[PDB]
Amino acid sequence: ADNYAATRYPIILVHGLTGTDKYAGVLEYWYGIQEDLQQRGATVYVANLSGFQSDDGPNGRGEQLLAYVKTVLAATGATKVNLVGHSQGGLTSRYVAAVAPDLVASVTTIGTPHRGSEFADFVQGVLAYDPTGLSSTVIAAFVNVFGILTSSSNNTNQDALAALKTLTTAQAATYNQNYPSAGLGAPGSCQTGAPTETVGGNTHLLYSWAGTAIQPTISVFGVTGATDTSTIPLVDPANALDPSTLALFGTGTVMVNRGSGQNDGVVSKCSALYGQVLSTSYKWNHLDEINQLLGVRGANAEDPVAVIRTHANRLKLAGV
Ligand SMILES: [Ca+2]
Repeated sequence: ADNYAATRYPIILVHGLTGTDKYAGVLEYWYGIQEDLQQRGATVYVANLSGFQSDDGPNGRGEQLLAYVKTVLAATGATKVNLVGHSQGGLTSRYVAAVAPDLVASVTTIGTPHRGSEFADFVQGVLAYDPTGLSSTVIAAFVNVFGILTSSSNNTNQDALAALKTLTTAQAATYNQNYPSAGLGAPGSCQTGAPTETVGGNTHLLYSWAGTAIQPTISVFGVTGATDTSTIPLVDPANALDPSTLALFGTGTVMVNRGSGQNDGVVSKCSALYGQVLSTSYKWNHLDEINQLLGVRGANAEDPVAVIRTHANRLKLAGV
């Protein structure tokens, strides 16, 4: 079945925060996903945008993605593209679908903070505790450099503070006011919207899924513990071979303590709902979603590469 993932329109993978197409030009963001899709017949491109920036704005990643979609179409002769974004990438995809509706056939978001992340609120609140404010300046300086350093093309358009702000729950509400979508439920409802939207007379298939590895367990003294359901308790090799495993269980404990409920360490189930929700049950943390830390995942986590491949075929069967 070499035409299994052969969609009519090219697939464009869109990375999230800190991303690029290849870290330091060496490590692929979407680990092993592009080769797999291609060996099953797909025409796939991986966008390379600013790892730190807001999505809208003249200098934003949205404008960057639009320019890339256009060069992908001109290069291939295709008329539309299928947009598949992870994390903040899903927000960038929504920008293009709203701004150039004729050029998009579908939008799929994987663990996307459509309503922002409680963890971002947390980080912003912490930064805001310095009465001198130097903390922001120094930390930002350091993150922007890390951006320029790791970007495949050493993109200098990095703004750590703009990116942090845009992932907060307050900011994400304004974004949704600004770029509505029939795929979103009412703000505050923790419900999805419709499975499709018709903008400019152009129809888009909308899809989403989220990982909910981090589940709250018990609460005492107003303190709530959480468990990482992706792994076998204490003993899982992924706790050892992939340092993001324990790190996201920790950031995930902060969120559960900020009232976010199930999450993947950085995005709650409620914030991730969009269009046709295929599943919110995956036992994945935020990086398991893109087969991350060199394809390492807990014993209970589903194979993210198989999930993405199956979706490419679902797109094909839907006619896009
Ligand atoms: Ca992992």
